[PDB]
Amino acid sequence: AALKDQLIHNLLKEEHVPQNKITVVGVGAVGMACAISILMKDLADELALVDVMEDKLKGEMMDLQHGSLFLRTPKIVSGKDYSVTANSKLVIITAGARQQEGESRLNLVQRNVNIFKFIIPNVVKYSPHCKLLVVSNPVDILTYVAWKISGFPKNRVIGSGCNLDSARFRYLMGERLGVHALSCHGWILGEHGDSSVPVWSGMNVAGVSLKTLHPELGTDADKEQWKQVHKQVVDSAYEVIKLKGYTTWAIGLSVADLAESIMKNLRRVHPISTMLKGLYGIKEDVFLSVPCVLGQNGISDVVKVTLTSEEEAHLKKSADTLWGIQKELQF
Amino acid sequence: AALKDQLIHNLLKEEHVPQNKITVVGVGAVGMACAISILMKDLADELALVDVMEDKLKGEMMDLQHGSLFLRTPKIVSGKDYSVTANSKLVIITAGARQQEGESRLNLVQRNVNIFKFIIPNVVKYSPHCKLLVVSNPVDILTYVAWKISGFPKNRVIGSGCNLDSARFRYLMGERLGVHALSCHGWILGEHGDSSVPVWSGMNVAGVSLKTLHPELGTDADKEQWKQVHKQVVDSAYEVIKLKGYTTWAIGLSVADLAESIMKNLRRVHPISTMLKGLYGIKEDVFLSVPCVLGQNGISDVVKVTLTSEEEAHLKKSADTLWGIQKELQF
Amino acid sequence: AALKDQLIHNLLKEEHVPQNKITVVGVGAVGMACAISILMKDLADELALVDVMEDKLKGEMMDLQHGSLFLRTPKIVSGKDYSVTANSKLVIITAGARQQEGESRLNLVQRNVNIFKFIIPNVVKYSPHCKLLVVSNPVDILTYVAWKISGFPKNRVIGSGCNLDSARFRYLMGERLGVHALSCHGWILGEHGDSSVPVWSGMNVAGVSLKTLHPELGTDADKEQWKQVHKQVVDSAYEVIKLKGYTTWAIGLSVADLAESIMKNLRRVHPISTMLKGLYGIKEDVFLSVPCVLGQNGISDVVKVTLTSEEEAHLKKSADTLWGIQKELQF
Amino acid sequence: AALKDQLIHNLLKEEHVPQNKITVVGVGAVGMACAISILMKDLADELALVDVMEDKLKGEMMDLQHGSLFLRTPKIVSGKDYSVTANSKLVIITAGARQQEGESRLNLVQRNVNIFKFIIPNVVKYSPHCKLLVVSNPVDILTYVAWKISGFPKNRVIGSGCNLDSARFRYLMGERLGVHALSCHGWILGEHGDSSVPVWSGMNVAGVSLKTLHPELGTDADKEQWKQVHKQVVDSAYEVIKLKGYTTWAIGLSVADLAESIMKNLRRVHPISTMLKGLYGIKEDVFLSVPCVLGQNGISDVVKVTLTSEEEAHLKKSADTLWGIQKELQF
Ligand SMILES: NC(=O)C1=CN([C@@H]2O[C@H](COP(=O)(O)OP(=O)(O)OC[C@H]3O[C@@H](n4cnc5c(N)ncnc54)[C@H](O)[C@@H]3O)[C@@H](O)[C@H]2O)C=CC1
Ligand SMILES: NC(=O)C1=CN([C@@H]2O[C@H](COP(=O)(O)OP(=O)(O)OC[C@H]3O[C@@H](n4cnc5c(N)ncnc54)[C@H](O)[C@@H]3O)[C@@H](O)[C@H]2O)C=CC1
Ligand SMILES: NC(=O)C1=CN([C@@H]2O[C@H](COP(=O)(O)OP(=O)(O)OC[C@H]3O[C@@H](n4cnc5c(N)ncnc54)[C@H](O)[C@@H]3O)[C@@H](O)[C@H]2O)C=CC1
Ligand SMILES: NC(=O)C1=CN([C@@H]2O[C@H](COP(=O)(O)OP(=O)(O)OC[C@H]3O[C@@H](n4cnc5c(N)ncnc54)[C@H](O)[C@@H]3O)[C@@H](O)[C@H]2O)C=CC1
Repeated sequence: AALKDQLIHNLLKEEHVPQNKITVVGVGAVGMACAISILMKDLADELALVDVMEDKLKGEMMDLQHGSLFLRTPKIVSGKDYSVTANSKLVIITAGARQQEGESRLNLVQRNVNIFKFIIPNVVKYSPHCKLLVVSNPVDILTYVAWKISGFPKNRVIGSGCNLDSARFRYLMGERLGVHALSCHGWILGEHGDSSVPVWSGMNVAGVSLKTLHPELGTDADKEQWKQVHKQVVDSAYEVIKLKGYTTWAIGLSVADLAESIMKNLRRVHPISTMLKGLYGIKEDVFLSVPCVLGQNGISDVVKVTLTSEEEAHLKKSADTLWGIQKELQF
Repeated sequence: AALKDQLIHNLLKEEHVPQNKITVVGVGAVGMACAISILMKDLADELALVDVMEDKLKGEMMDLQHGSLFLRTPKIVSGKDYSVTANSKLVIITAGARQQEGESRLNLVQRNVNIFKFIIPNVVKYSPHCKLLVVSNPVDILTYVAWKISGFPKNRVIGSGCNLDSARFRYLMGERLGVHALSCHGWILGEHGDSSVPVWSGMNVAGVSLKTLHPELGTDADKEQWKQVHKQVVDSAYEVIKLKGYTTWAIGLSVADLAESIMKNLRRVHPISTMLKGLYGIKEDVFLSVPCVLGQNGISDVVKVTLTSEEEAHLKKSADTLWGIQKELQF
Repeated sequence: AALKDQLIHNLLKEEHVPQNKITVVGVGAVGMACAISILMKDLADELALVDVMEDKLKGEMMDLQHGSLFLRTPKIVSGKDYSVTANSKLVIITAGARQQEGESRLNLVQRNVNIFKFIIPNVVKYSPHCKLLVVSNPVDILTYVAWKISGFPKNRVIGSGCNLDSARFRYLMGERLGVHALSCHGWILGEHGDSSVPVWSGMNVAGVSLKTLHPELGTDADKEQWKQVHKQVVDSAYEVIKLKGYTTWAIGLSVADLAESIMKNLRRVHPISTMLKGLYGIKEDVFLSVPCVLGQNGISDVVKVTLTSEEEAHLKKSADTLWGIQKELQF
Repeated sequence: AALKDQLIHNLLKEEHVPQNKITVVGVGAVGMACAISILMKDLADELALVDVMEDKLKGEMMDLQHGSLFLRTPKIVSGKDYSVTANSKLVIITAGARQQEGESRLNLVQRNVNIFKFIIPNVVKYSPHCKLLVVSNPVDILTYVAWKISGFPKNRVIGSGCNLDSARFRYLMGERLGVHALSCHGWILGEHGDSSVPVWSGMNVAGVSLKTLHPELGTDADKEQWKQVHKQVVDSAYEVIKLKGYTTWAIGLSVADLAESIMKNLRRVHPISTMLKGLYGIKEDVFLSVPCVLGQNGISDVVKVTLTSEEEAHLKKSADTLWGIQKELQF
């Protein structure tokens, strides 16, 4: 007898199961950039959002909601309570402290391990079967922390790790060479940030090995100084942060990418972080970035890059370093 | 080892159960345009094809698989045997006889009624929970035939109905008004074909009603002959068939559109073909195009349109053509 | 024998003129949301950003470039100098004066006037053939200021206007109705903000007027009370500002939809802000929101809606006050 | 009194020269597949079709137009007369003689030479400033012919080449490895068809060279017989034509991708067919596939792959044949 009723004759009794649901935890700069790129790539049929800052949270949800006319994600929901979160296929954690200008990512660790103690039990409790994508820094360490607190088998705990570093290196390499990044190939592995490993042997355009063409590639004999390029990758979070206070867009895009392979079962290979005890020389429970095949069940295989001898020693030190820190943590 | 086994180290016992599968039954002109459109709107993580022509079936599948670098649908499969169809969310039927130049859609009924006797029982054996979308002609009778045989509740059996009629209309309108079809509104309802009803009362640009502006919209004594725009719509199939032999591009797009609403659960309203017994002054169980809310459980609500005496008149006549041709059926 | 030349043989000397370039002026939350939305829709082959805050603007530029791999817009540039802006088809202004509390809303305007008296001449100098889209508030006055300063003909100076109020209206409408905003229609015309006009007669789903079904619509004694909806719509950004301190996402999505019409030449109707002396019984040089055909040459036609005469008055009385302000400005 | 003028107030008139136009010459299976793929990737604001069969042509145009509601290319036109082609940025040539009953090769080549002596002058006469993409077979010779009849600079005359060959190879590479083709790289170079060169040295996943991991790769004595894979790629059309009667989909998807790099100015590397006298030791006016930087001005740069003595041998040889057939053509 309502207006609505004179107009829509109903015929089917309404229950709901979201069929392709993503959750972003943390709606700060990174969480919101991840949100917008997911919405614009149509990866979900439900997006849920949680954060402890209630007003910001509800303010961001409405901003996004008022743009539904222009999206094809028919449902956007939010809450402090994880129930809004239930049955997500994918949950992205972007919650936590971030670097002040000058600050290392490692100084972040104690603050964000506490945050994780609280979040991860609540996520795995409403979405027992999700894939977890970890973005908060220091990301390898925090990926491990998510792994341990949750109980999940390890194909299902994923860290973004060097996906960003690698995307920045390919951006700088095309810019040097004058070719789109889509066409410059090249892998940054190991730890996100200070001590990632640039794998010079597999850099190429059109299958054309750059280091075979130019044997000094990335040493100190290099007159054309391709170390400065990795160095520029290393130093970019600091340079962006110093300029605009934080980084948001590049990681949002890079995270939407990772979700795409998850939601569409693509099986593309990404430099992401995973639990690699048993491989690359490593015996501790550490997360580092290595090329991983990513699809609807998380990481199911790992490509076995052929590393030089120092390159495997770079990796082993990071494994040593990460574990010394982890030894000390408490769950 | 194998090359593969030296390159990729496996971590996760593969075990594939499909998440967003679409199946297309009939790989003729319409089936294949649906396939390329669905593939290009990224709506499936898996596409299955069936047909009775083995060679044809497998050359179409191979041809699709080869453009696969430029797609984001990781698995394309086909088979004469319907087990390649198992667990599809949406099965689309585009199998059977089409019109020769000059020929009525309803003249194809008998040949295709028989084809559906073979086809439908096989679909619902492999995909018992699926939504069926019928494209084959006469699409309204065949929708009813798919529903009786299959035994599915009515929400789950959808005729592409007047979705294409409405979209030709909007196109011819915008052409006359100088404005994109996206911005010209107006509905064709009833039978997909000779007895579709133009709802002149609801045509508009921007909320401004066209028959109010110009009262002889839709009668024969109108100086600028707007009635030949619905003349043009019904004659559409017969003109294009006469020129290129069949129609393909427009149905595929139209079909991928409805496919989009279903897989993403948009809940848009389309003029599609549903069992409207009990609604719209109609007491027999026939299918015909009416505005329908379309989501992941199929059709859930119908919009009640205010039709005149005449508009309301044609429908039950549209509705009885199809009637008289229906309970007279051996299946 | 540097490395770029060892690998790549150059066959052509590159006098790059960009073909579908877009500029965004101001890189605050709003402008950086038009930017990422434009970038995600593959509308431009080059994106220029300008702003007087140098570091912020450089940091936002690199944050975007860093995500190049994931975008299809090969060149992003930035500077204080509008020469980076050269050759744009479309220029989007989101810049304006920090807000001056307890101060007349005519010092305020006249201050923006002062920003525009620098901005507008520079944009038009480097992009003579471009199209300006004004978003900065107060949008109708400032659109007027840009028309004045630039000297452009009126079809090429567009205010974002009620574009977003109406997306908001259709969101809240669908929500009350249980249907995608894509399928609800409804127009909010006039002055962006407190003084806008919900056109009740044009509100429909599937061509069925809601005013006619339930003819008390939008009334005070409309027990079923849809002025709520319109009030929500005007209260809309105070509430969001109150919660997150600004609004961005929905304006960026909204502006990116206008950009798409203009860039692809669609000729869809949007409720935007155009100079409409001569129409709607407005005799002053005033920008009001009306339904406009928008395409590659700006706004080329206007849809003449039939207003109730109280609707008319709101509009006339709007122009009266806008003009009372514009007339006191020094230019 | 006209309905159009009671509704729309016109604000400006008819300086209409399209900005991002594309023409497809030839509306057989391939022509139409390039057309649908271009339409669904939104790369043009106008699409024109040409062909000598007038009915088919008209009829395909119309089929497409009825699809407008679901597309965003507001304008589709067609005719036997090349004036509909005026102002194209890209012209795509898919027309040619139907092959015959094993007549000579001169004899196949020259009969398209004769079709091209009509088609090319007409295209350039109306779009003097365009890029030409030739897709017709034999493609490397018919690209030369097109370059020759047209007088264009060689950056602006491009052949399809081994683009689809490489695509098919990566697909098959991917099927063996369990990874999406997007993540498998390898390059088929030289002359299209059986004389093509699979460049074994640069095949890889995540930068790890298959060659170094697997020594006997692309050798006959190869236990795994990866060589049989380049065999499949070169046999692929014979086998697809043998099954379904012709090939369409994969080729049109692959041409739409070249189109995008051209229209969006991406400067990605594709293996396409180019005039390379002066590179790879080539001697005569001849077209061979080579990795090529593709943008808004055609091919501007070329990648120098390090080929084996034997591999240069295959390329230099093709160059000799190409030239032997060419030096006798009649123009
Ligand atoms: N892995 C990578 O490549 C990158 C990582 N990051 C990291 O992302 C993390 C977040 O960064 P931003 O968004 O820039 O900072 P931000 O400060 O804007 O947002 C942090 C958000 O998380 C929220 N939060 C804090 N405790 C919470 C809890 N218990 N539950 C829910 N929400 C909580 C805060 O309320 C705030 O809204 C930082 O750790 C930053 O280091 C940033 C960029 C790149
Ligand atoms: N609803 C609509 O608005 C439209 C409907 N159509 C209809 O679509 C139908 C298909 O037409 P086209 O695609 O042009 O025909 P087509 O003849 O090119 O292809 C039809 C395919 O049906 C297959 N087929 C026949 N029996 C089969 C079975 N038991 N299982 C699997 N496949 C079987 C054939 O082998 C053939 O490949 C026709 O009835 C035509 O009228 C066409 C355009 C629009
Ligand atoms: N009409 C609409 O729907 C809406 C309009 N807006 C308008 O958009 C504008 C942007 O809002 P926010 O981005 O939230 O503000 P914001 O203050 O964070 O940044 C505005 C940007 O303009 C820059 N700017 C100031 N003067 C400039 C100059 N002379 N040249 C170049 N850049 C200059 C500032 O430095 C600042 O980065 C506001 O004026 C607001 O009124 C905002 C929301 C909605
Ligand atoms: N090399 C490559 O990478 C590939 C090339 N191709 C080529 O593309 C075409 C594929 O064949 P189909 O799609 O079956 O097309 P088709 O050759 O069967 O039809 C194209 C149209 O050209 C028309 N035509 C003939 N002369 C004309 C003229 N003077 N002006 C305008 N139109 C004219 C014909 O009437 C015909 O419909 C073939 O010629 C083939 O060589 C096809 C696949 C791959």
